[PDB]
Amino acid sequence: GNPLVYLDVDANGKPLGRVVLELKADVVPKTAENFRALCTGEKGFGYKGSTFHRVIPSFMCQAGDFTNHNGTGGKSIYGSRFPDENFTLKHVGPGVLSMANAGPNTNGSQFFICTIKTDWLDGKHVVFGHVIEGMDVVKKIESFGSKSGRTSKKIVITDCGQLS
Ligand SMILES: Nc1ccc(S(=O)(=O)NC(=O)c2ccccc2)cc1
Ligand SMILES: Nc1ccc(S(=O)(=O)NC(=O)c2ccccc2)cc1
Repeated sequence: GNPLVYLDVDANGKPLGRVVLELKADVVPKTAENFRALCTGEKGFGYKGSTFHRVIPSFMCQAGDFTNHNGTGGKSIYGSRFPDENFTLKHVGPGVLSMANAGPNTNGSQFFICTIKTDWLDGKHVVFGHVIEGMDVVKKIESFGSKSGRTSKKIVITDCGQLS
């Protein structure tokens, strides 16, 4: 079946717990596979040790820039960027996992977890999964954001990987 992966998250060195994500490989196999491999680190790089660098309350929590840690970087397992696979899954509500980008066909490694329905992103960001467990952790992360996106605590993915 579809992969289950996890992110274990600290805030200022205090563990918040685990976010478990189901990746919709049946709908977006290429996008799901990229994220899965970045969680395991099996290509020699990935999310372990990186941060949630931009968090906006009542919107989303963004992470995945494991090279520049500021929204400019990241890379996929395929190359620096890869195309939008499809827009079949929609930004339906809290817990949606979707690709951050810099316009059409600029997927790398950055992603966001929604804390609300974000319908205006439909057709612009590739949705590829959703939170299975740990929305409480996501709400903690969200609470350390601000309108500007600046975080008020250092939010670190201390560990990540694949469960099944
Ligand atoms: N990942 C991601 C996707 C889209 C955008 S955005 O279009 O530049 N800003 C908002 O969508 C928004 C909505 C509510 C409050 C603040 C910002 C930003 C990050
Ligand atoms: N790096 C990067 C990240 C996101 C984007 S975007 O979402 O396609 N456009 C804007 O964010 C934006 C905001 C205000 C004015 C003009 C554009 C583009 C590049």
